[PDB]
Amino acid sequence: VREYQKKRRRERIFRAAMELFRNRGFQETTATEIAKAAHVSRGTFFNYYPYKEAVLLDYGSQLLAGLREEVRRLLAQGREPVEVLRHLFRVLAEGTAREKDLLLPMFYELLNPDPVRARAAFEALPLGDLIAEILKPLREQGVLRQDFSLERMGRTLADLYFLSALRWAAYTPGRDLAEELEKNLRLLLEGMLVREAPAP
Amino acid sequence: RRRERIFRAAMELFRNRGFQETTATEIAKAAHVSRGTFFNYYPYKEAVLLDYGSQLLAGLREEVRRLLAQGREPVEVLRHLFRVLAEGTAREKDLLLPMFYELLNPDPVRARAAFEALPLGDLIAEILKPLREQGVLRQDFSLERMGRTLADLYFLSALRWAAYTPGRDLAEELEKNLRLLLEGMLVREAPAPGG
Ligand SMILES: CCCCCCCCCCCC(=O)SCCNC(=O)CCNC(=O)[C@H](O)C(C)(C)COP(=O)(O)OP(=O)(O)OC[C@H]1O[C@@H](n2cnc3c(N)ncnc32)[C@H](O)[C@@H]1OP(=O)(O)O
Ligand SMILES: CCCCCCCCCCCC(=O)O
Repeated sequence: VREYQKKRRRERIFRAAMELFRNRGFQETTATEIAKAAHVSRGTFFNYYPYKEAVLLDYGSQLLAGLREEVRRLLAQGREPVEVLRHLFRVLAEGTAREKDLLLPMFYELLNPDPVRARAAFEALPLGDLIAEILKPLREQGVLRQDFSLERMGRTLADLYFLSALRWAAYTPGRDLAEELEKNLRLLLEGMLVREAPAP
Repeated sequence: RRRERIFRAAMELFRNRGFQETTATEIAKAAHVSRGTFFNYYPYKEAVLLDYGSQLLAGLREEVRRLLAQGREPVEVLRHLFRVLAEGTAREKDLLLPMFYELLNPDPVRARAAFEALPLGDLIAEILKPLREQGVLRQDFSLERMGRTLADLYFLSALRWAAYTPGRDLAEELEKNLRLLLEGMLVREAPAPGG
């Protein structure tokens, strides 16, 4: 019973924090307000979430898990891997824009000077590995290079998504993020060098 | 000579005591100027790093334009540029890290100033020009845009390397960025390629 009670307590604290972050802002909301809203002590809030960003990482992990189900579902349905890739970035751009105010402070956590926290953020948001799953079928199809691992190429594309999304959210939210992510995808997938146009 | 005296004094304190630990007050004293005078030249400490970075880039720019002039192949010049960047980043990691972080300073005004002081993307675009003229680069993206994307990959790689994982071979990491962005992840196995 204690296990269930702890999971329930963590979820209530999580819900309480997300609502406050949404309604009043992430930076403006304190651990004491979250604790009060979830009916726990300030000390208990920290036992579950050592720092406020850990709450956002939990949300990000949830978002990524949904994207993982979606990607696996599409591949299983027989969608072309490249189209699944384009779709993923399209939805990533759309979702990032919808949740901009919550995701921005989350993105900075991946740049935390403290390496333990940067690593924690990285492990909670493994987009690189999800991309690698889409590249896999391409490698088996013989159209993907094999001098670099799937994980390394996936990591690279995810790193680009990260920098584009962060700069978009922090400095140029008026620009078209979907267009920017499509640019990253095309450039890394096809390269800057021209390719063969098939016969009509 | 005050701008140069301040820069020199600041770099020496950073060298001997550390960038984070050094204060404007100490730099001013070491350069024999008031704190007020120091700020006219450098509004904030990281601006000294931008000046340093801008100078390193100017050096690379000379070397690059020079090699192209003497007929070196564009791709080879690009390969050279990144070998140089990897080596330099490794040698000056402690001072370059806070500079890299200033590039993502939440304050848009500061982020912009940093970007404009360190235009690596524009230099890469200069190197791509001969390739554009040969007609072998896609035209749905400008040279500046593609060059800036390759510079972004250098930034991401260098920041990770310097802040979290210096055990990686940074030179190979940058060659990987170059290979992937130039050639793409998709194979190039046309039995009859162009050229
Ligand atoms: C909806 C919102 C979405 C939101 C989606 C958000 C996406 C964000 C994406 C990331 C954005 C950024 O990180 S921006 C960059 C700045 N931030 C960061 O880097 C985050 C913090 N970074 C780190 O903690 C580190 O750099 C890591 C964890 C990323 C990687 O470090 P690491 O694993 O020690 O080192 P790495 O170079 O990866 O691996 C070294 C060798 O170990 C090998 N190796 C592989 N597996 C293992 C293993 N099980 N056990 C031992 N070794 C292994 C690797 O193949 C490699 O071999 P070999 O081939 O080398 O010989
Ligand atoms: C020898 C070290 C030279 C360091 C040059 C740093 C250039 C950083 C460019 C960052 C571009 C960007 O992604 O905004």
